[PDB]
Order: sequence, then C-alpha cells, then structure tokens
Amino acid sequence: GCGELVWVGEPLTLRTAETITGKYGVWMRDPKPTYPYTQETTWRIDTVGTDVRQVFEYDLISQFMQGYPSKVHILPRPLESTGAVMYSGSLYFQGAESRTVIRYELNTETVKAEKEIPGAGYHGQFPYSWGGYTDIDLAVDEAGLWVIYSTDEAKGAIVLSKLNPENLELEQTWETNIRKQSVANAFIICGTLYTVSSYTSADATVNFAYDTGTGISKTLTIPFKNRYKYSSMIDYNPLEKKLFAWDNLNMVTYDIKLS
Ligand SMILES: [Ca+2]
Ligand code: NA
Repeated sequence: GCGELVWVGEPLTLRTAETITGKYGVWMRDPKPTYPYTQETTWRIDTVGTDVRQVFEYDLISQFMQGYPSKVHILPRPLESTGAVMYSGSLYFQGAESRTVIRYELNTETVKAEKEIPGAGYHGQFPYSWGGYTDIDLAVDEAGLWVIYSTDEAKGAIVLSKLNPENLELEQTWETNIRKQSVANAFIICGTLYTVSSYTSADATVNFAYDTGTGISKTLTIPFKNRYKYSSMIDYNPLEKKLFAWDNLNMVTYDIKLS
C-alpha cells in the first residue's frame, strides 16, 4: 500500500540511553528478516566517540525496551555516524573516515561486500545540518536498498542511488536540488525522498520531497516533532511502515499515513 506521505504522528519513546555514549545513535529492525532473526529482532548502536564497534542485538522487543542485549557483535572496523541500516541479515554501514559502505552479515560475522560510493563526500563534507559526519545515509524502502549522499559535481545537493544489496553495485542514480547540509535528515518511502527541516524544533516539518519515479520535486509542510531537541537519525522501515529515529538519548518511533 504505497502512496505519498501526508502525515506523521507523535514520537513514541521506546528506550532511553543511560550514558553520553548514546546521545546519538542508530537503532533499527530488518524489513526482510532472515534466520535466525525475526521481525521482532532489534539492533542498537550508540555512536558517540571515535572507535564505535559494539552492536547491541535483542531477540525480542521486550528485551530492547527493558533489558540487556541478547548478544553483542563487535564490528571488524569502526563505523561512521548514524546512517547504517539492516537488510536481509546484513548490517550496511560506513567505515569510519572513509566513503566505503560495508555489508556485514551478522549471523556469520563476515564481511560480504564493500563499495566506495563514487565521488561521495565524507567526514564532514556534506553532512546533514547537525554535523556528526552524517555525509552518507543508507535507506531501505519497499523496493530495497539505497544510499543518500552528495558529491562535488552535485554541489552538495542530495544524490540518491539504488544499490544491489548483494554486491553493493550502484544500479541507478538521481540528483535532487536540495542542499544536503540545509536539512536535518532524510529518508525514502515508496521511491520518494523526504527531508526534515530541523533537528531541534518541536515544530519542524517534512519540508521537501523528490519522487524518483517522476523526477518531480515538491515542498511540504507536514508537522514533525523533535521531542528531545536533538535528532541525529531519522529512517523509514517499510515493513512496519514507521519512522525510526534517535533524538537526544531517546530511541523513538513515529506512525505515518500515506495517500
Ligand atoms: Ca536517514
Ligand atoms: Na540510514
């Protein structure tokens, strides 16, 4: 049931980090879960600092919300920023101080693929407006895996590419007119890129859309609340049909409605 985004609900807090290491981070579920995981499995990465390698895994939502991890994975190289996603059994993340995306299969703890995103800025060239080295943002939608970035040729405007999830080859690329550094974050729903106007405001908006199927850009005014005033991560999960976000220690989720 695809369509255009028309409404975002109030943020619901599912878990709050207890230390500064989790001021910013990424949490996520796999929209294409594979053995030994299920649609309830949740992963959490607290991303403050310079040697981020611990991935917390929770078999059950109850454990994610109230308990300790059921397993901790140690990544084979440090991860950069908050843009990572889970897809079909693999964590897709950016290597620290690089433009390299790594496909890391959690059940075997093996690197299955690596790819330098051609021309992508990294390490503070084209971050979102809050900084945080957020130059490269992976995304999953109804059609699969994407990457959101920019390049010198695009003059800092958001570029998005569809990725082959097995080998990380770029399959198609689109260039928007939206300055990446001017928006707080972005995500993709049903092939349309959406941006958020501010990471601090209780009265932010989903403010731009770019439809990859038609090439048309639009402005929007859909209200979006940053309840804790510092949103470092905003992604869409196409299985739950919800936004997942990280806001100033808090792992939150927003309902949505599509036309
Ligand atoms: Ca995002
Ligand atoms: Na992401």
